[PDB]
Amino acid sequence: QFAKPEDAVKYRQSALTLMASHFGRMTPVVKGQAPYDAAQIKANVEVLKTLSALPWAAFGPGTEGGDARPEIWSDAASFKQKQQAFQDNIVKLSAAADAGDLDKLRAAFGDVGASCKACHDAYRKKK
Amino acid sequence: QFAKPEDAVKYRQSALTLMASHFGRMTPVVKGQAPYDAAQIKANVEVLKTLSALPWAAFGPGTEGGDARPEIWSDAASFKQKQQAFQDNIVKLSAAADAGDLDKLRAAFGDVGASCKACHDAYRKKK
Ligand code: HEC
Ligand code: HEC
Repeated sequence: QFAKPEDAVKYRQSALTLMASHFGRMTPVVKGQAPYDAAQIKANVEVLKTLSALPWAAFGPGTEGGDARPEIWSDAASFKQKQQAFQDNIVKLSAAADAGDLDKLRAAFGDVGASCKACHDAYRKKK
Repeated sequence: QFAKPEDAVKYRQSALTLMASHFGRMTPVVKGQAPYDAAQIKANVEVLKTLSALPWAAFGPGTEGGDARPEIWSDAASFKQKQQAFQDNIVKLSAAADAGDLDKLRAAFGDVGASCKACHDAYRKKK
């Protein structure tokens, strides 16, 4: 869906920015600094589920650019494993949110965040 | 969910960029220049449905910035009507996509695009 590589870059950056807002806005809830409304979090995690599937199709071959390491492209199976571990962690977060369980939510949230960081450290250029 | 107004601006710009990609990527299909796969379009419109609900909460009071006209804020009921007409046009597009009907899809797509343009012309600063 991208006319030029720059368009894929802009899409994935926007997707990741959203995904990041929908993940990070739950930090006060997971920490107890904001109240836990199970329905609110269920709905937000559904949004996050949708968003978390979107970035990956915008790293199609030859779309080097942005802060993406070339290592994404030449190690496709392995990048795919990082992506797929992250979404299976998102599945677990959805299960916790759907269950309405703050303890399970906190644990699952931590696992997701670790998976964000794992891909970051391997595949996101240093600033 | 935004620490500063700039964060709301960046969120809504990213949301709108996505929404725009998920809408615009269907143009070749609606024009017949690309094949029509009813399941593909159903799935894409579902993504668009999710995305099309997201920008509006990131124009919360005092979040003037970006290309948003101040007119969004002082005319809240009316901006809300433009937003709500646009999503009711998205509901119609979902119905067309779920029906698997290229004629209904084309008509509904045109209506959505008109609603994008209506809000654009009223509420998006001139470049
Ligand atoms: C888990 C919920 C997260 C969160 C919070 C973020 N990511 Fe990543 N990310 C990855 C790569 C390769 C990039 C660079 C993309 C490019 O510039 O071409 C990024 C970038 C980001 C950003 C910045 C986006 C921007 O506006 O420029 C942010 C805020 C971000 N990420 C947050 C790679 C991955 C992954 C590889 C499989 C995974 C998993 C994640 N990111 C997960 C997350
Ligand atoms: C219907 C599917 C669309 C499409 C394709 C786009 N919009 Fe809009 N839009 C609105 C406002 C106020 C802005 C400015 C936001 C800001 O800068 O603070 C925008 C911006 C955009 C963009 C640019 C985003 C960016 O990356 O900077 C794009 C690509 C875009 N729009 C496409 C306002 C509205 C509406 C008011 C109710 C509606 C409806 C739409 N936009 C619909 C669409």
